[PDB]
Amino acid sequence: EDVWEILRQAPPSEYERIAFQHGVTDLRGMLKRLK
Repeated sequence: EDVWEILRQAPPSEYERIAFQHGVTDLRGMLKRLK
């Protein structure tokens, strides 16, 4: 349900669409936590 959780299975093109939906602006930091 979270951005980190969704990013795992979500396409890279929708990483902004998921992040912004949850009010996450630091996608890069989220993707550092992803990998």
